Amino acid sequence: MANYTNLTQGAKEHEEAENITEKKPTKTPQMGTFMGVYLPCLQNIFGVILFLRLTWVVGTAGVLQAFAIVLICCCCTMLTAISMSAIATNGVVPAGGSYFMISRALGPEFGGAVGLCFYLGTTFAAAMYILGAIEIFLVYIVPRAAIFHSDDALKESAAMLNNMRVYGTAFLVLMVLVVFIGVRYVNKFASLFLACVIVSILAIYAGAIKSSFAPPHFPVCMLGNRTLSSRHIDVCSKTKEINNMTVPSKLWGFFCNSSQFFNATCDEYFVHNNVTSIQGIPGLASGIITENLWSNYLPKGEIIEKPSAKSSDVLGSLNHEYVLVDITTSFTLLVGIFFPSVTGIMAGSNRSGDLKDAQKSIPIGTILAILTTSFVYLSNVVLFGACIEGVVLRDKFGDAVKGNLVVGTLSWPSPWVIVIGSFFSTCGAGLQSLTGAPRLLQAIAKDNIIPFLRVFGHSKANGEPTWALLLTAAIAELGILIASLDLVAPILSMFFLMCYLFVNLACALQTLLRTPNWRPRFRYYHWALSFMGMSICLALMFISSWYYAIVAMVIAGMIYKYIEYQGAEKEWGDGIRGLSLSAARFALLRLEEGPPHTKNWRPQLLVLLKLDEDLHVKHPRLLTFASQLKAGKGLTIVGSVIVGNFLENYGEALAAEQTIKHLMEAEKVKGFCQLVVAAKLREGISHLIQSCGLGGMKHNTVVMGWPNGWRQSEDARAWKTFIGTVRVTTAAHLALLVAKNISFFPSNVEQFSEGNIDVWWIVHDGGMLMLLPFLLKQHKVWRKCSIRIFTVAIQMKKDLATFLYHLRIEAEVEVVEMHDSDISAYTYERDLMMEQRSNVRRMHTAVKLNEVIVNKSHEAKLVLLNMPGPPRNPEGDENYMEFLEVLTEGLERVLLVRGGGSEV
Amino acid sequence: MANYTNLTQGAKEHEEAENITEKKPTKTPQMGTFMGVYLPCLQNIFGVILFLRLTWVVGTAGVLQAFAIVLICCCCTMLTAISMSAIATNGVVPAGGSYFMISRALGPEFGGAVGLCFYLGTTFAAAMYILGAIEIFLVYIVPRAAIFHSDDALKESAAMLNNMRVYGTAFLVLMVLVVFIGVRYVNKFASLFLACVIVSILAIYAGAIKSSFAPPHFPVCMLGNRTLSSRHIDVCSKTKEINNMTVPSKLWGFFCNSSQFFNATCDEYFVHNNVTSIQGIPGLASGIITENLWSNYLPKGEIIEKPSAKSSDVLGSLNHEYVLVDITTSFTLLVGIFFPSVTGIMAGSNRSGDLKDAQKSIPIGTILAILTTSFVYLSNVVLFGACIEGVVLRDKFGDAVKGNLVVGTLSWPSPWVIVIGSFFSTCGAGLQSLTGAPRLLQAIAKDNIIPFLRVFGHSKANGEPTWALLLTAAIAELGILIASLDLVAPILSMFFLMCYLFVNLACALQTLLRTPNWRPRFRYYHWALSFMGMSICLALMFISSWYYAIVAMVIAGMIYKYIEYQGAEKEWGDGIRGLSLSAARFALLRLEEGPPHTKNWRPQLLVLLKLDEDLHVKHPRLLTFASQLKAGKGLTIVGSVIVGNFLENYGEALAAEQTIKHLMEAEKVKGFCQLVVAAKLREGISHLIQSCGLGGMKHNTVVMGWPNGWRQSEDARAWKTFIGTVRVTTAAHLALLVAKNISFFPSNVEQFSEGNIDVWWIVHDGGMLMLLPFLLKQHKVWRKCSIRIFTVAIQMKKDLATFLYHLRIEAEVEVVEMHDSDISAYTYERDLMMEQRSNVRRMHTAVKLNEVIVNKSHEAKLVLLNMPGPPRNPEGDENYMEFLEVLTEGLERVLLVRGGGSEV
Ligand SMILES: *[C@@H]1O[C@H](CO)[C@@H](O[C@@H]2O[C@H](CO)[C@@H](O[C@@H]3O[C@H](CO)[C@@H](O)[C@H](O)[C@@H]3O)[C@H](O)[C@H]2NC(C)=O)[C@H](O)[C@H]1NC(C)=O
Ligand SMILES: *[C@@H]1O[C@H](CO)[C@@H](O[C@@H]2O[C@H](CO)[C@@H](O[C@@H]3O[C@H](CO)[C@@H](O)[C@H](O)[C@@H]3O)[C@H](O)[C@H]2NC(C)=O)[C@H](O)[C@H]1NC(C)=O
Ligand SMILES: *[C@@H]1O[C@H](CO)[C@@H](O)[C@H](O)[C@H]1NC(C)=O
Ligand SMILES: *[C@@H]1O[C@H](CO)[C@@H](O)[C@H](O)[C@H]1NC(C)=O
Repeated sequence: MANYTNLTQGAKEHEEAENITEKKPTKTPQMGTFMGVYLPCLQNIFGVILFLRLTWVVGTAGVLQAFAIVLICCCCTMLTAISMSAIATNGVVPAGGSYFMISRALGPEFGGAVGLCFYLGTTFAAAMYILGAIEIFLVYIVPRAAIFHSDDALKESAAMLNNMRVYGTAFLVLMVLVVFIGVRYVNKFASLFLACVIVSILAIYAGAIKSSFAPPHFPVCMLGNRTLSSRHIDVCSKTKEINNMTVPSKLWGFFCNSSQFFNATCDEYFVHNNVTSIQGIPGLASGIITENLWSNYLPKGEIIEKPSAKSSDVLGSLNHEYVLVDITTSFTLLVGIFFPSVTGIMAGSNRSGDLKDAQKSIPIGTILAILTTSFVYLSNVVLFGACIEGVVLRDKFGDAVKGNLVVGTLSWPSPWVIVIGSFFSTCGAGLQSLTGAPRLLQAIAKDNIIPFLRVFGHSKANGEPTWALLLTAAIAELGILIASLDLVAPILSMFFLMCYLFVNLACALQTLLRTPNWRPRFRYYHWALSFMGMSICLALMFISSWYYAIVAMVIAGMIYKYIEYQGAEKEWGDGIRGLSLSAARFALLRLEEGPPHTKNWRPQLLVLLKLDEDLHVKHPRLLTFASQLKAGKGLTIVGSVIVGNFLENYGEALAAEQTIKHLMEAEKVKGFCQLVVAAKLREGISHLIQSCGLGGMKHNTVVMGWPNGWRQSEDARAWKTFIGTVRVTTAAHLALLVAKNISFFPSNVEQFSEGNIDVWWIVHDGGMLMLLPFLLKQHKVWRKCSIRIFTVAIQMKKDLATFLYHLRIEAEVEVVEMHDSDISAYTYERDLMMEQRSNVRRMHTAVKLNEVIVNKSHEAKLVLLNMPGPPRNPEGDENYMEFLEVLTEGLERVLLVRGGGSEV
Repeated sequence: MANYTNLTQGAKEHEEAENITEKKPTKTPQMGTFMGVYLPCLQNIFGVILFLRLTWVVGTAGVLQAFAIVLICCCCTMLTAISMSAIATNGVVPAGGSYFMISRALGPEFGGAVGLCFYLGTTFAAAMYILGAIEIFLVYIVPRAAIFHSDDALKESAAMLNNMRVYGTAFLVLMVLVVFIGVRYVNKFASLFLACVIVSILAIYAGAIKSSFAPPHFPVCMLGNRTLSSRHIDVCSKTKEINNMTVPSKLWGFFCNSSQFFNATCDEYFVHNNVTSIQGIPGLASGIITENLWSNYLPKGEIIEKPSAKSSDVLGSLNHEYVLVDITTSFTLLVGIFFPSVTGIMAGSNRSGDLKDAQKSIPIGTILAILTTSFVYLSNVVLFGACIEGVVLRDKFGDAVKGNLVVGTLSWPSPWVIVIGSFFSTCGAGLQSLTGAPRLLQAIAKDNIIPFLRVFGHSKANGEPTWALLLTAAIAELGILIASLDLVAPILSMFFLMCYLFVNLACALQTLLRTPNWRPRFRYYHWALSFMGMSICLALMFISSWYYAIVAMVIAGMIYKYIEYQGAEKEWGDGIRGLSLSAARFALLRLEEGPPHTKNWRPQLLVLLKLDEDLHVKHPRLLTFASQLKAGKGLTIVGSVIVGNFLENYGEALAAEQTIKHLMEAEKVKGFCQLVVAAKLREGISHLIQSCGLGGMKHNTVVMGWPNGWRQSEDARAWKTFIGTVRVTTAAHLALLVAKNISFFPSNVEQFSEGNIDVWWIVHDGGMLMLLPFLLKQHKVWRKCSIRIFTVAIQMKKDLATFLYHLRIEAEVEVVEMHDSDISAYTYERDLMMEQRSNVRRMHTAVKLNEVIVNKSHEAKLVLLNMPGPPRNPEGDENYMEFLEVLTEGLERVLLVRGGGSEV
């Protein structure tokens, strides 16, 4: 015993859940995977197409191409089920419908785009289902009752369209009144609607099976190879004997105007050929499948011809009774006419609030429902191919079979069971889609995702959409005005296809780009599956209509970008400013949840500009050289400290910030400026070195200016601060670039005709040292210079040579033998590193280093040079600075470099 | 006297310019707008289509639809000229070709996408132009010389294709050898090629004019309304009298097999109708334009019928001599066949290195060239409509006119002038495109934008592309294998259309999004123009072929995203990490060049977390409340200071940073963490408050915890620091949120059943105070509470009421009259503000504020409360803290708020 429903859950349920945040009522509706996602998805996938148009599709396509159609459609919907299940497992499943899951998983932008595309899909589905109920009622149930009587022969077809427009509008107003007053009854009878569907399908299968031994007696009159309609004919014989008199039969009256055979003038085809009774449903074992295994695709108005029976060759006798192809078919038309029979998988998660284990019921339930419906469709394709005549199939309005539903002829009890089950099922699906479209519309309105839809957020006392439903009815009316399933189906399919394409693309993107909170806990979901689904039914969209597809893509893109703009203006306060703000924040967040290191090391600079007492940059060359080093790409944070109290220097801080920004723009530096007003310059710099940049956009190198004239100045703070900064950089594990004689560094406008960047590779930290000159040579200033590596001190050397080879930029390496004592400070530091994982000697060896370095590189344009670490005791800081100063004595332009990190 | 060229400038020139950075040789090639951009664009727009296919297009389309075609094509190319001129004016114009301008203006990603799409365009253009030269040579000049002789009747069509494949491949190998050896000769004779084009067009116009009084004698034999071919017939008469004997004419031999009229069996149409000589070129004043003003669009193999002459009605006599429609035409086919006649506008800026005033010559020159060619095409459409028979036009191979070029019949001297001018012009355009395609390819390779194309960067001694040209020849070969202009033209047009679509879309985007360095200094460029162009010829792309267009879009999208990925990996060092890094940097940069303020104010928080001596967050509730306030969206920077020396606390800093990150993730705070190891907690906080965040992603509110137990602690630093931070926030012009009793703030899991957020709006800073509660109520925790504004102190009040109404969230405002003395500290501060633009009294009035505030709001869940500024003298800091403490004495949870900024 159960009272379940297949409808959706809109804002009313999501709100109930959110309020229930802070139960016995909830526990009772809890439903297992079967009755919670299998049956809702099954009842919503089985639409009207399977009946009113599957026989026609099989016939006009040939079992092979019909199999291809059903398989392609089922493939898009299955890959979308896998992607939607990936969405279902990821994170908590909201209590609302599938829209809320998709929204909370893909962000409001995709949520709103998918919501509106799926909503237009559902409205045009209410239109197609009402058209189908009207077509079944009007063509098969009560043909006599029509608003417009059949007039002449040319207009009779138009009269049917008018009959459908008027009847469909009346029926749509009825369905809207029903959903508005008494949707509870729809919930109550969803089970009866599913019963009708399943009884109908079992009747189809029972008929197909019974058709093996005892097939039914539905014969078709056929004149030669020209199929005749049997709506008015009684006997498939030229002369109908009456009262022992061979009076001519009515068909004579329909091909000959005498009607008394008194020297009757019968047309050509009638006199030559013969009328025959062809069994319309041969046995399943009869083997007709071999006959109808091939496409027909006859254009509009062509007579339907069985290519089996005999025939004369005369032509010209065009007649009304000849059953005609009612639409110019094609493959791309058949896929569109058939696709709205696989839509409805989002209904699998339309009942997610009333579930027990959502992430477990929804994926399995949805995929099993799609497997069931795909098997039903792919099996019925073959059964129709192998049980129905290849001519009764192409009859799209049950002509030639006395006006019975084509699939109806295959049933155990009678075609009536199917002709009524399809009518009740199709009106039930119409009611379902007139409840599912406005609930989704009020959920998109209540989310305030899109502003102008705010009017439709208004709900009834019970939380029913009063003003969303009216718009849904208006759009369904616009649909019904095209009173033909064959023309509404491409539009419906295009909207649902856009919904499925976005659901597959958002998943593929969020899996590739490592979007935060994208944890698809599914045992079989791989982004290639969602991508293959997106591709399959992008192709499906375009195949069915290349102009409708572009219109849908542009509509969805505009809704998406407009939702993004409104979200920006909502959270940041401005439209485009806030849009870029959100882009930056989202990129940085995505940047956080990832491996901290990078497979390659690239210097992201923090230029430490020193501000004089006039608050002017004491070294613009720092910026010039930073621009040359980064070449306008990458991250360059220009930091500077203003000594003083912040409470009274805010104006100065703003002025100096504008100054530094103008200087950066003048030196073609693309980057950011940050000023810290600090009480102590050393502490200000120690805070800039470790705090610049938003998390994930940190620097990794600190570019400093050498403290020129340290000995001359009486104050010892200037030289002692540089060492303090060096220690801070080393402790923070950042690279260090101490530029010396920076006043002589070349400007952005001048160039070097010829020169040598003399990188000195010493025992360790070879990665940064080698990488620098090439980044410099990539700039126009240092473009025309050569590179010479004067190595002083096996496996690492070989690795370096290989890395240079990969670099592909010409560089010559020379190894100069040096006494260990001369390089003692280096070897000492290296030993300290290996174990981790004097002054007179240091100076007397630094002068040897001077001898070699000047003798080899005196005339270089830029001498890179590895650094030794600062002393452990801060007492030998003077000795350390003297060591550096002598080590660099006599060189024109030195870039002291210290790795101090895992640089690769 | 001048020796100019119309070719492009590749890497060789761009490199020369860059080297010349640091002249007499350059000055001599300087060329004015006319000979620099007008004539190159004019010589490259006038292709083969105008001749070999314009007459056919006019005929098979009708002057009206042909006018529509030419106008739509010219409209896309004109809007693209406007967008390309906007690119040309913006910034310095590089010396290379149009590729370099487009690259430096739209970034390397669009540069490479446009480069490759335009390159495939140019290669398939070399294929079409070689096919055209072969078709002209083979069909009109020397029909007798063909590799394959006519095969039967129907096959003869296939034989022509083989004749074209073999001749075209031979000609393509010739053109490749010519461009490889002696491109200088191509530069020398570009002027002769332009001469041929212009002489040909003036000959067309002179013929059209001469056709007013004296039209030429090109008659056409027509049998009834069936046009006959005249390649073999001599007299348009059934019987050709020979030697005074009325012997039957050859056409008798082509419709009757007797050939001697001895009881000849002539077919039906021949015996009934009559052969007539219809003047093929009636006068311009004859008025035939009224006849050919309508489309024909006859499908393949249909006989071309003049709907003017008399005719019998018998049918069946299918014959070889009946001129047939050679391709199943349609509008969408004609637009594709005609579009490669408007392409070539990027050649306007193919000579930008040798210009005087680039930003002035290129826009005017290009637009004038497009106006000239559009006028020539739109004028020739009408002239062909009004001068050529409506049957000679639909003849696509000069049949029925004795095998002469259709447009050739309209010329002053003879059709020979045009038939040779078109051949020389088309081989010249083939040479041009086999020099323009490989130059562009080596420029895309040398830029190292795309890695795998690196092989093609290899150049000859002079800087000619040795290995790019071979690939261009291979792709042109693949094109020639489809030996028909009518089938190569859609592919060429699709590639060039993709190039133009990207050139229009990049401009529209960079204008809307305010991309840095996008200064379009043009007097008429508006992004709506570029957008309209993008839309027009996106429609053109899809119209011509919906599957080729998707293939082109996907190819261009993949090249674009792959270039973006390679740039990320190049500059940042990682692929996806670096990709997000570049996205963030670009967003922040774009964010810098904009108005600093925002039309709306939204709190971007800096949570100041206090770290205890155990290095644990002393107040997680700060984070919880920050999460509730921002609701997971926006910017939240969690800053904290570790007291100590950074040189030895790096490990602790990393540990505490991980701790704070885990806490943030536990409290659902999405944001970033920054630790500053400082010598003094107060100075560390003063540096965090002013330095957090990358420029443009700054905070604007500082969220602090109240210094609980300030009086109990003997140390006065704890209470004095809070005031110092308040002063720093106020001076920095940031908002301030002092949370008091923060240990009692509700957690993210619990909720409030019912409660009142009692915002106290006091004299000023009403914007932040009102905005806060609504952001709080937007969270599930504070969702179920109400809001009560207890205003204490006209126009501003009305503005506040209106703002509350806009907010749309229910709130009740109560104004309580209070004595000015009680609010003295507030009124005093307000007066200080108005002028800019005791303690016993303060305490005795704070207790009155206590009386009122507790009597009204004692049981509130959260009391917001405006703050007075800190005292000017730092001596009264104890009095200020006592004032605050009493003012908040007895309230459960207080959020002291201070605006101190231009909050709106
Ligand atoms: C149903 O019967 C009609 C009556 O003959 C068929 O019409 C004619 O069918 C032939 C195929 O048998 C069509 O092609 C013809 O083929 C012969 C084979 O040699 C060829 O000699 C003819 O020139 C022609 O190509 C023919 O077009 C068609 N119509 C006429 C006016 O003859 C009809 O095809 C039959 N239906 C099916 C499905 O076969
Ligand atoms: C060139 O001459 C031929 C020879 O008659 C034309 O063929 C026939 O042209 C008529 C139009 O006059 C086509 O339509 C017919 O119209 C009459 C008008 O009453 C109608 O009674 C017929 O039933 C038919 O609809 C006809 O299809 C066409 N072919 C045959 C076999 O008759 C041809 O149209 C002429 N070309 C042009 C451009 O007019
Ligand atoms: C029509 O029927 C007669 C006798 O039943 C038969 O002889 C004739 O061949 C038939 N014609 C065709 C086209 O089958
Ligand atoms: C053919 O020509 C004869 C005499 O010139 C004329 O009488 C007849 O009407 C013509 N037939 C047609 C169809 O014009």
